[PDB]
Amino acid sequence: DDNATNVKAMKYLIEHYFDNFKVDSIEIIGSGYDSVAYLVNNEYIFKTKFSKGYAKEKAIYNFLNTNLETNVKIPNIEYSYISDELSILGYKEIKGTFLTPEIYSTMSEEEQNLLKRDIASFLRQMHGLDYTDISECTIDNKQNVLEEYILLRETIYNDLTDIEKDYIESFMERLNATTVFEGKKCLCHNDFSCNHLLLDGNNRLTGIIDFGDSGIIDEYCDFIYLLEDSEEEIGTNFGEDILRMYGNIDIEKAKEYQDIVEEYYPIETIVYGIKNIKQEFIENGRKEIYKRTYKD
Ligand SMILES: Nc1nc2c(ncn2[C@@H]2O[C@H](COP(=O)(O)OP(=O)(O)NP(=O)(O)O)[C@@H](O)[C@H]2O)c(=O)[nH]1
Ligand SMILES: NC[C@H]1O[C@H](O[C@H]2[C@H](O[C@@H]3O[C@H](CO)[C@@H](O)[C@H]3O)[C@@H](O)[C@H](N)C[C@@H]2N)[C@H](N)[C@@H](O)[C@@H]1O
Ligand SMILES: [Cl-]
Ligand SMILES: [Mg+2]
Ligand SMILES: [Mg+2]
Repeated sequence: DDNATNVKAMKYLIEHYFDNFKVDSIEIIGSGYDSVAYLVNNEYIFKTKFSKGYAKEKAIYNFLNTNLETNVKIPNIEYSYISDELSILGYKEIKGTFLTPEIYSTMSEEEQNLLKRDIASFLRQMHGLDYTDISECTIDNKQNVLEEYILLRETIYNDLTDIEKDYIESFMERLNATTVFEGKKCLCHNDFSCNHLLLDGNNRLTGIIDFGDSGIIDEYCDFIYLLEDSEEEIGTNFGEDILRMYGNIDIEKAKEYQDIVEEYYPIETIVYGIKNIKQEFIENGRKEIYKRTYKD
């Protein structure tokens, strides 16, 4: 019994904290580096974490369920337990199939267009919300990076190689010269990748999950994965078309914003390692810097 034990513990905690909730079945459906999500009674999702723990995400679902006008479904929190050492959010599973590159490639041109229009429409509607009632949830990525650079300088920066230092400094120089943080701010999903997008039986967008990183931030943020060229995402043209449908936005700046975030990735990974005292992340990030430096 490996997998069997985690599930038992979480079944115990769910029943203990949610007085009249009976767990008849429970399985792991996903996990991050510091969280685990479970499917319970083939009906409920329970996102859990042993903290930095789930209060903001819940506030955002509550704000969005009150204010969004859309047929696209999002989580609606029925159960929550939030404490310093433990957080749990429960909601009814949104039913559907996650969008993937393989699926997209089987769709007709028209089906692809309609999906793109759906996404644009959802983003336009969310970005247009008056965010006053969630004003607390502001995120300044540039300032966050500066603070993370300071933490590097205070911890391991001096032990890095010249090549690692150069990569970091060359990123900081670019950050200082860019104008992409100076545009429209709005409420963004802020992790808007196709593993969070659900399709219904006609390949239309039916739901969106994981607003855990959402906040008032640069409008460009919600396009960075839609613009990404990788195995996990659909491709740059997909993001471009969505941008054109969404309208009133500088595409070249959206791409610059995406490229800068991408350049930061290995540094983000290093910083996560430092803050969470996980050496393997520090090592992975540094190695990634070498791989990027040597790519022709
Ligand atoms: N079909 C379906 N799957 C969901 C739903 N909610 C969660 N999941 C599944 O559970 C996984 C984990 O959920 P998610 O919100 O993305 O959280 P996380 O990124 O792992 N954790 P965190 O946001 O704390 O870093 C998703 O990849 C998906 O497999 C839902 O409503 N419907
Ligand atoms: N799983 C490996 C992939 O990681 C990154 O992309 C994923 C992404 O990871 C972030 O990407 C940023 C750098 O672009 C960072 O902030 C990451 O945290 C994740 O947050 C999204 N929900 C899904 C994205 N596909 C990379 N962009 C991509 O090139 C790479 O293939
Ligand atoms: Cl290391
Ligand atoms: Mg997720
Ligand atoms: Mg998340």
